[PDB]
Amino acid sequence: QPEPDMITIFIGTWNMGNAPPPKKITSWFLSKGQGKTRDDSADYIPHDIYVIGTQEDPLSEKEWLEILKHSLQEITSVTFKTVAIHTLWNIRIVVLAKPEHENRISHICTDNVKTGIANTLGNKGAVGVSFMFNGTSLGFVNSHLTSGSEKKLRRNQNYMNILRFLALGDKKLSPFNITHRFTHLFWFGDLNYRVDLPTWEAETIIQKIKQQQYADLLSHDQLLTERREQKVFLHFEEEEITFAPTYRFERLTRDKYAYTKQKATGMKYNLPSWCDRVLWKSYPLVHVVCQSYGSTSDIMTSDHSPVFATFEAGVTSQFVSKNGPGTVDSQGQIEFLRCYATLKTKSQTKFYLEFHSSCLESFVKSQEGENEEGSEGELVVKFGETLPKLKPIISDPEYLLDQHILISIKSSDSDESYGEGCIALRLEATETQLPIYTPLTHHGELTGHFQGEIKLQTSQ
Ligand SMILES: Cc1nc(CN2CCC(CN)CC2)cs1
Repeated sequence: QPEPDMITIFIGTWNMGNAPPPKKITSWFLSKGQGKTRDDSADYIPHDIYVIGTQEDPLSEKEWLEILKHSLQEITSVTFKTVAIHTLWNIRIVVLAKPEHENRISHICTDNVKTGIANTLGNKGAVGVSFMFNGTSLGFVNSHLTSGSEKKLRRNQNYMNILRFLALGDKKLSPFNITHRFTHLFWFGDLNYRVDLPTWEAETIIQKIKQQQYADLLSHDQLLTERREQKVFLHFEEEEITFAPTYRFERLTRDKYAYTKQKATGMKYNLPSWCDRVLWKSYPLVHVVCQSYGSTSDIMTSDHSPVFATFEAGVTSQFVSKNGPGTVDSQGQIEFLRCYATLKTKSQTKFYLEFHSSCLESFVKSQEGENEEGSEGELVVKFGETLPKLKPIISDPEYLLDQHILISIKSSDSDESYGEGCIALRLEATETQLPIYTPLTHHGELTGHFQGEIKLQTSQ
């Protein structure tokens, strides 16, 4: 049986509004309803991995797992295996996989982050799961961020606390947060960003939704505008939204949005909004294609509608040569030429690099770079041709061209990372000097850039 080079992944997010689900929720897993929906001809074809995020989930883990497994069994006639389940308060993530994948999946991690302090600590935060699927690392985050139209900045803060403190993936990747630890990272949930239009315009917004005219609403969606201004989710993707706002509905129908202020809402308006979202970030030049992104129309127990997204995701096999794992393949090398980092920092420490990659036996520390002043104020750290030649464990080009090098630029004084980025080895040529580039981030914010040339030697 050949190892796959592509899998499909289902992502669901549903704020259940503290209510039990209805008896049938199959439309969710079938990507049926509004938006970018899945073809009927695919209904019986199981996805490889199903990742279900709930918020305001009133069920026990056992109760929800029985519902999910029953649902998938009905659709696919396959009995899925539980990879992981993790709950923080009423925020939950379940990962299910086809049984043929059970011995492809390893290094399963779970974690949670509680957001806020005192007043604001006790119900918002995130849960996450990571694992390896053969040679590919996969990470999944379900977050329930702060509510309320006038709290976008708090949501942005919640995002940065989650990506800083969620401890998933390979702990040896110490300089890297979750936004660099995975080949594919999916981040979804009740992100709680709202359509920022005046309260007076509620009925106008409703009219627009009934006409399926979302353009003038999406131009005011706080998540799209904050992302465009680089305030949140830097270097993440989201499919175009083509489904109606998923919040706030009257329960037991989808005919009415319940937007007016009530004691139950703390006297806050809930104008129709796209609270419920799926975003992703994959390493450069890895295959990832969104094949559905929408909301169900027939699941009406909550004041939110479920959201689905599905993806094709490239995966690689667990490579064994005669040499690596457990020795180098002298036929292989990575040379970083004429490299320099441009940093936004005002500090004047010396810097060194660390190169991390599962194609290396362990991470590689460079010598300190040479600091110069950029013409527009910046720090430029030059490494010249001084950088250590990296010796991958396997030289086979079918393996090496699919790998990535994580780079951290660290202060000599403090050993703290000032910036993190990633370089693909999916080059246009081997044994050839080629330009490379990554932005550098720290705590998910832009801190600089790294650029130069690479020369990759494989066994071919
Ligand atoms: C929130 C926004 N980000 C962009 C830039 N990105 C647009 C898509 C592109 C991938 N084809 C990567 C860069 C414009 S608005």
